[PDB]
Amino acid sequence: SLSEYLTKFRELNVIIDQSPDSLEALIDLCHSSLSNLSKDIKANLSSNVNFTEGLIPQWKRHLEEYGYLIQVLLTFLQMENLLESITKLLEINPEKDLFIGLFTRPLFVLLKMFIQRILAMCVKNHGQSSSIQSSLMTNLTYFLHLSVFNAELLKLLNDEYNYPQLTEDILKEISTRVFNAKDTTGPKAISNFLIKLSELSPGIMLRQMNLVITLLNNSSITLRCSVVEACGNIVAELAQDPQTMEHYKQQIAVLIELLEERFQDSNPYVRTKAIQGCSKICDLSSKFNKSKAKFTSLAVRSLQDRSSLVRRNSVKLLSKLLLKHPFKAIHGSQLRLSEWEEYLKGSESQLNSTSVLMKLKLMIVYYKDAISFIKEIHKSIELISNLLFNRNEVLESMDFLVLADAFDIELSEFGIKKMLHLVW
Repeated sequence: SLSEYLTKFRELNVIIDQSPDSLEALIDLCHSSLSNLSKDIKANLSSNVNFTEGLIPQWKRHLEEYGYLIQVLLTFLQMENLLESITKLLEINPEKDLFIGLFTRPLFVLLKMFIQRILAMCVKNHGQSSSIQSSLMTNLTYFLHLSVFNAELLKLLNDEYNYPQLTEDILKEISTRVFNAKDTTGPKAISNFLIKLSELSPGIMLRQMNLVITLLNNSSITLRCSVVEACGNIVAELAQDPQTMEHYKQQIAVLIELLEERFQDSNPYVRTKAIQGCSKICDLSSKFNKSKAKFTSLAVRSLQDRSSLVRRNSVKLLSKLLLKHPFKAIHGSQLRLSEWEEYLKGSESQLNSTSVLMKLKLMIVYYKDAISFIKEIHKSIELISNLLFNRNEVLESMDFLVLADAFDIELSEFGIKKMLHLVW
């Protein structure tokens, strides 16, 4: 009577610890040391009959009634024992679909180490990806704190258990499901979940980036912030274990182009989050010649903004790009305009007057990049000097230009004079 039991959803110790009617009476009576001894004896008996292999309907019944009574007891509420028993009965691997559903949904309603193990070991179902996907959807739609837990579970599915089929399936369903902007507390939870999944397991979130394009054009600012932090963490990871993959290279290219596009988005929060993302991905272990060049140009054209926090975030951008500038090949920590101009003029005079030609032309391109960077820093210093003359922007911008002046420039004395004129 599996369907009937699903729809409906002392003297006993003398027979449980030592027929159908007796089993039904015991199940009705059981529906706390006796409960613990019963769960251990049932767990080891199930493990034994599964390791040793007509009699399956009795076990099916017993497990159905026991799961129902355990669900009732847990939704009614000495706790670690029942979690341990659940983990034990989960290792022994239709009615199983409803069984795992009635284990997951009440636990989702109730929702740490044993609970984490329970949530990790209950996804061993095969072919039932639709049910777990639907439960995760209802969790993300109704629950808020379960976002980081689902992120950790997907991470364990990524690296711990190494089951890429379920991970790819869940990622495809997440990237293909429709989203609405009128959701209350929904986009924030989804953004937190995606941020945690990116900072904790960015290896799978990158493979399906060809489909997250529809999520890249989301109207919600929280989703845009989340995907920006996600691609930032992805670029960081791809700089850690370079793997030097070509598909990952073109993914980096397209996401960084989207970042240059979003650098002028119509919201201060998404702009600051993109600023944090490029601040996290600029100081990695790579060259990024054109990447840093376009970073510097788009930071020098947008330094004269209108908001407050975006201005200080761009100042921190300039600070981080100055303290880690690639112009350290010849006489590093020195950006004298005349020192580069004289070398450029000498190279241009030597041009009109094979490997040697390659090396001198690459040095010429390097000097051109250096002089463009120095004219950009000059114009940005001019802009910030005519703009500064909010106390937070005043107190956060001093450390930037003092180290900018530490690198000797032709505007050193004029910059100091402007600083003095500004401080009063």
